[PDB]
Amino acid sequence: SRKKMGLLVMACGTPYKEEDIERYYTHIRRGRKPEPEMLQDLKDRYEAIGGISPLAQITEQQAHNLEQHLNEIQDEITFKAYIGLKHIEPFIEDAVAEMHKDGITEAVSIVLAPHFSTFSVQSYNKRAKEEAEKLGGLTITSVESWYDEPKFVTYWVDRVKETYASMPEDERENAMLIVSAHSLPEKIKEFGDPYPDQLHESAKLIAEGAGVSEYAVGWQSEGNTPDPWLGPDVQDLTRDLFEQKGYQAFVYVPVGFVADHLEVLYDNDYECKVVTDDIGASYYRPEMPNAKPEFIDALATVVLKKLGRV
Ligand SMILES: *Cc1c(C)c(=O)n2c(=O)c(C)c(C)n12
Ligand SMILES: [Cl-]
Ligand SMILES: [Cl-]
Ligand SMILES: [Cl-]
Ligand SMILES: [Cu+2]
Ligand SMILES: [Cu+2]
Ligand SMILES: [Cu+2]
Ligand SMILES: [Cu+2]
Ligand SMILES: [Mg+2]
Ligand SMILES: [Mg+2]
Ligand SMILES: [Mg+2]
Repeated sequence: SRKKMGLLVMACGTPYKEEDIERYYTHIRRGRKPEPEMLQDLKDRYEAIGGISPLAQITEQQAHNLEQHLNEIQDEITFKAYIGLKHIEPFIEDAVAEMHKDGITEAVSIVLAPHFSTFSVQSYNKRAKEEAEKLGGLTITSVESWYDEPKFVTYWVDRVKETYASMPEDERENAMLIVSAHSLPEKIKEFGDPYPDQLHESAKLIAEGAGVSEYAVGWQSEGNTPDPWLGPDVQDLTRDLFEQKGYQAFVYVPVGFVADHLEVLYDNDYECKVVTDDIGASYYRPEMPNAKPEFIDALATVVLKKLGRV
């Protein structure tokens, strides 16, 4: 008989249909409903990148593929996946309550974002643990970061190598690699938040494995509050590096994101591409991990290492 464990997979969440945009963004904006022009802009952006519902399905597929792969590659534990989201149902607390109702007493959790921060990962883990404590009789051990898992580094190294090999000769000799994650308010530094250092380490490990000597670290998708957010933003960084040294190709690796999403398909493949098109450079942005088997195997290894079983 195998031990049963819950597998709590946590993520930001996505609207499921266009009519969910209002409530999703109201939640992100801490109760402030977007004005009508912004609502219309957001709908247009989702239409421009091919629609909402495919983006919403990816998290579901990642959690289910991870459950099935973990159950196939070892014989001691039977995992059952539960999805808990920050900004739309099923919420984190809903998922923990469901695990408790179903009779789970032991769970492991992972956030679908490879870098730890106080703003995101630590808050998701704290919310899950506090719900478990309120209900009693259920314990959660939480993955905090996994950007340094070799199988995850290798996913991106191989995609970068393929992109550079695909380039014409003069591009390959005059290209710049930009490695990025979602910006956060700068005030996280008051806590010693390692998020910026972990993004810089991801960039070092990917550029090193791919043999790319010219690379830079940037941030993207900052929200709107009066206090400053981490920078430079990818759009400004691209133009600055072009003005400095005249690169003919820019390769974007938004390593902080794990799936196709508005903040990649729009904030890179539209907003960064506007800049590259303006300066006359080529744009490349390799495939996101999504639910591909190589990435699922990386996540399964993260989980089993956290449990001491590999
Ligand atoms: C929704 C979302 C994703 C995918 C992400 O990485 N982040 C952040 O870092 C914030 C603050 C939010 C919201 N999201
Ligand atoms: Cl934590
Ligand atoms: Cl960890
Ligand atoms: Cl960490
Ligand atoms: Cu499901
Ligand atoms: Cu498998
Ligand atoms: Cu830097
Ligand atoms: Cu965002
Ligand atoms: Mg409709
Ligand atoms: Mg670690
Ligand atoms: Mg923006």
